Amino acid sequence: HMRHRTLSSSPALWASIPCPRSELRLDLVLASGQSFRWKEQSPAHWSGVLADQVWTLTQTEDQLYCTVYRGDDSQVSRPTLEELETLHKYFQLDVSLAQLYSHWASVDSHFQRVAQKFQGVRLLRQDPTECLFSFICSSNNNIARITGMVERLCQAFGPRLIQLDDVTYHGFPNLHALAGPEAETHLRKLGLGYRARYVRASAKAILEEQGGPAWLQQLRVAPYEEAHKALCTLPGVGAKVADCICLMALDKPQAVPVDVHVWQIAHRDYGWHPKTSQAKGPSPLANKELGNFFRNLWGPYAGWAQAVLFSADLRQ
Ligand SMILES: Nc1cccc2c1[nH]c(=O)n2C1CCN(C(=O)Nc2ccc(I)cc2)CC1
Ligand code: NI
Repeated sequence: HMRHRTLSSSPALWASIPCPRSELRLDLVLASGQSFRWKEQSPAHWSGVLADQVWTLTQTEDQLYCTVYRGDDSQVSRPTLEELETLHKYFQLDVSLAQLYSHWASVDSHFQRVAQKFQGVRLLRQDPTECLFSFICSSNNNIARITGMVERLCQAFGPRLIQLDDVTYHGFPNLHALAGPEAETHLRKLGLGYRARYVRASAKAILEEQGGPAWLQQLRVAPYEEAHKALCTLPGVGAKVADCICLMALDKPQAVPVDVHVWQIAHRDYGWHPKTSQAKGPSPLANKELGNFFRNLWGPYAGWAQAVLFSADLRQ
């Protein structure tokens, strides 16, 4: 019934934020394996759900145009002031990425090369619950398959928001919905495989063993290492997933998620080998060392630097 907006179709319903193309490139951020809930439904127009609302986003060289759909039978309108703050906090636009790029570039000749082509790759500030279960789905997986699992999971367990064209939009489920006695069998049917068990188990564990979503907010204000250790107690959450969550939803910019992907980049592009550890391949000790290598090199925003390289390694 209702349709996806463009800036040509319905220009009245949009609103802008002053945002240069060097501070943010939507096409390099919204599909770089941070969030799996954004799609280019028409050229230059990314649509996705954030906090029980759908948005479409597009941009010029110096402005970020955005528009909101409220879903329930309401009078359609432009984004409000508070809704623009949500979007401003989502992209973390307070932090100057240009100054960070040059700071990382000053000690990293490799980054300097990559930073020519790949500007405006920033870290999203995601909801902790959405980020946790999305990255439980990420193990031994690719962006396409992960995007499917999360889409189907939200349709099955999450509250419906709105339909635009054929695409039906659902908010991320609360933890109680994922923790129920049928959730594993349903999630296995939806294609998650072994990951189905960890999704149910972690939902159940955060509720009973940690006391619901308030715990994740406690980890936002806890120090990096306390949070990482706490998350590692959850079913299907190891060092790499714990770090993905720390970096992307618990405001820990120094967190460097380490698995085979940065291993390849570290070795091929930095000549890195584990010195202190004996074994030449990946291991818990070696992965930890590689995280410290990048923090030591880039500084306390080391995770954001990693995203730039990842975003470059995904584009050919
Ligand atoms: N070649 C390559 C290189 C890096 C990621 C890749 C690939 N290929 C691929 O399918 N992915 C996925 C892998 C799992 N994943 C991910 O790790 N996202 C994530 C983690 C940390 C940060 I900083 C930023 C993104 C979701 C994206
Ligand atoms: Ni070598």
